[PDB]
Amino acid sequence: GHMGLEPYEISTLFEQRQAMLQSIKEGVVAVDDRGEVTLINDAAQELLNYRKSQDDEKLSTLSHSWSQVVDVSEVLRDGTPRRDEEITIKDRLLLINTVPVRSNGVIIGAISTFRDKT
Repeated sequence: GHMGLEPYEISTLFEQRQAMLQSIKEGVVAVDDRGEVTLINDAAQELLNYRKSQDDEKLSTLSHSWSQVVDVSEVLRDGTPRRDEEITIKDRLLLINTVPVRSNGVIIGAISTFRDKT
């Protein structure tokens, strides 16, 4: 039950360091309007780390097509968040969604969210 944990006091940020360090880190890629993947972030390249031209392309695949696609575009059109989906190949829920950067009005461009374990 309760044996002894002195560090538990001084180590108040410790528990936060593990939580804050966690974060999302679901790849940072920007797609002009559609899924135009021709620009990768310096941080996004660190994840994969292979080539400078290859990292540019070879992305956006699990977008999932539907009838009422216009309903999806509404998410990016307006500065509104997005929900994630669980398409898990092996206990690794995959959520491919396009969210728009926060702003105070008109917003252009869209970000591509991808979850790949490698």
